[PDB]
Amino acid sequence: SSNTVVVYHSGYGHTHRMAEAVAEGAEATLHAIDAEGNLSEDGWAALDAADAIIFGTPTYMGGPSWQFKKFADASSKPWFSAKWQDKVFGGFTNSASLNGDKLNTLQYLVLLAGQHGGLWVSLGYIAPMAQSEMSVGDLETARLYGARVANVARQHK
Amino acid sequence: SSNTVVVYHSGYGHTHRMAEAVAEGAEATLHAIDAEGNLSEDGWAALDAADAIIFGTPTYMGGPSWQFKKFADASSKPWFSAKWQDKVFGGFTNSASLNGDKLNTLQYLVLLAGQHGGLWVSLGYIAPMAQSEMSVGDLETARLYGARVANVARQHK
Amino acid sequence: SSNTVVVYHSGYGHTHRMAEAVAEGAEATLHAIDAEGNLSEDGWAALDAADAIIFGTPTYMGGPSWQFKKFADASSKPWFSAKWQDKVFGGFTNSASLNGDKLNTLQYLVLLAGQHGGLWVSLGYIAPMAQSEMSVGDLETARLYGARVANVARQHK
Amino acid sequence: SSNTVVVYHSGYGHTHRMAEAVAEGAEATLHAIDAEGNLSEDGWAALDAADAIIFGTPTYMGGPSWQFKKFADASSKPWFSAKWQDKVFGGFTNSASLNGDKLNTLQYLVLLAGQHGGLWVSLGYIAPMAQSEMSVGDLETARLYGARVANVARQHK
Repeated sequence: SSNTVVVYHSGYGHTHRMAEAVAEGAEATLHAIDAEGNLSEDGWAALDAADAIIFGTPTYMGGPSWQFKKFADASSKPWFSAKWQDKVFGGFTNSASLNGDKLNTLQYLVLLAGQHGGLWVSLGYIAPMAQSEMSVGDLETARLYGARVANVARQHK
Repeated sequence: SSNTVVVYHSGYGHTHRMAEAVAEGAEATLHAIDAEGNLSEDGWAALDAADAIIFGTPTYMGGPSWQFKKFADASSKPWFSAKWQDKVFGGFTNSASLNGDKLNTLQYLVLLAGQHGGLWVSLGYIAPMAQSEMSVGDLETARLYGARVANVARQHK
Repeated sequence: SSNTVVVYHSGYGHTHRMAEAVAEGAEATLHAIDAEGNLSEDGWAALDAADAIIFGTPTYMGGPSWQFKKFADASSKPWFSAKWQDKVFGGFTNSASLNGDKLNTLQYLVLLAGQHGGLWVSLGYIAPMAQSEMSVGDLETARLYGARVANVARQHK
Repeated sequence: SSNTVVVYHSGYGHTHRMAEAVAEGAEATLHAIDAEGNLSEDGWAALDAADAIIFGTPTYMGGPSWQFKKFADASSKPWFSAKWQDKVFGGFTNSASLNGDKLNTLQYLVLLAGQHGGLWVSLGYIAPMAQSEMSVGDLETARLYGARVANVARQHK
């Protein structure tokens, strides 16, 4: 039965709450990219051992936080050895404004998953996005999503 | 064992060759959106009965052909009844120029799959894109991709 | 003093109201892509004679309506002769749901303008998007935008 | 007569050569985001005093380098006071592979410009992209682009 990892950055702690919600649904372990865009070696090992990787980031100035992208750039290492090929991926984001820009962040997360040769799990539209504490409605859709990713990861392990 | 459908539009017949290649890899049936953006009732029934749906379209003026989008718009019908929820999706495109714009077409295809609540299969980056007859290199990567989608569709049926 | 054209498709008539609003701000003439994705020869002549072209379309299944894209595809003709090079462009969209997808439609409109070698006028974020009659708040931001495009088109004629 | 600033990040120095080329065409000053995503106070002052801002970044793992995005995120400061409203913007990118992903980087640069309420100058498609020293063909198209941005910035000052 599946091992899902939620790897996320929070600037301000709203994407932290959404990650807890997704972790709860997927019964995932949580790994935090720090304020400097760094993940511990425990995080990276967990990602290489996961059946599913769910990416979390704020949308800031129209895209994923620089801290998330620094982590994405550093996944060039697992990418060159195809360590994450065929894993199940999902994502989430949350900002203070328009789902406008949030779709851009989600679309990057899909590209990052594709670059790694993974399978992308859509919301059961592309992935959860949310307004910025946070409404229970958003936390609930987030939690359902995490359960939906774990589910695919089980079927597809 | 899985039923994959390749549903595609070709303006000029280069995306037709790429579809045959993907169909060969997935051992799929082929269904053509006509020059007016119409799919037969046989096509639509096949899509509702498929384990995997692979979308094919030219990239023209920076996006999917109008004929493909007319078909996408008409999939609002299966979308309202969630007929394609949890199906496995992939895509492909081909134009006469820059993979520039082709990524935009592929990204639409991912959105269309997400809108339907499907799972997206990346190239084993997001999906095959090709230059515009067509090189064997592109046809081969296309065929491998179709085999890779069928494979996921089998595991995940 | 500048000639702005608003060229738009409305499925259902909500993007028609938004176009009237943008036309009012820019003091533009209005040209409608019909239900079949066709523009009159009067429309096409007006576009070739405009200092500014503002594109209007619904967001449907995650992108511009097929009728808008059919028109975009047909602008391949003015594109091959570079008829619209250096013109000032803007856009707008409106749907029944998430500004999620609406950003995708706006981003296509930017690509279409770029393909034509035009200059893109942002909202004074990328262009107006709106919920779907329609709120006065949205109509007002739309009208301000049309005045802002005409303004650039005057400066930059 | 116009003041254009080229503000760029280079990982590896290929986007540095492209920036020199754009600077040459626009007769711009050059300002480098360092390896840590930091711009000097001289850079930021230059950006606030520019008639045109041209953004330069590598495409890495499917998007702008983390160092570029850290700079973009830090432009939240000029953004809150609308310091860059109505400025003329352009962009460029260069990677070792598919113009696939490069369009995504360019599209972010357009969003960043829009967020700031600027005008976007397309290649006279959206902006220059290039393969990765670098071919003279790419450097030349880049230089022409920088001249084309300065030109708009003069007209539109």
